[PDB]
Amino acid sequence: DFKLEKKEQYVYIETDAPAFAGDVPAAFEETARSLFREGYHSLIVNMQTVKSLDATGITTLKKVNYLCANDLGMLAIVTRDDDFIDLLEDLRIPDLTVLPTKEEAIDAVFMHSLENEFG
Repeated sequence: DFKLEKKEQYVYIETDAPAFAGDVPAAFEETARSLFREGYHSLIVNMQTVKSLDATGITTLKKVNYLCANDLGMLAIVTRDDDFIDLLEDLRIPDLTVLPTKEEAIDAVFMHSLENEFG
C-alpha cells in the first residue's frame, strides 16, 4: 500500500517495502497508470526503504519512467542509500533520476519542465 500526495504538477508516492519485487512492482505500476490517466506526467517515489530489486521491478521501473518521459515529465526516486543509487544508475535508464531528498526531487521535476521550454 502506497501513500500519495497529489499536487498540480506531480504526485509524491511513498512505500515502506523493504524490496521492490513480487506483487509490489505490479501494484506500483497500477497506481502509476491510474495517475497517468488523471493527467499526471511526473512522479516522485520514495524508495529509501527499498534495498533490493527483481527482474519485474526493473522492467516496471523502466516502463513507468518511459511513460513519464513520453508525457514530457519525469520519474524521480528519493533515497539516501548510496549503493542503491549505484544500482539504479547501473540500470542505464536514461531519464531516471535518483536524489537524496524530497525537496530536491521536486526541484528536479520543475527544472525538467523548464528544460522543455527553455532548454
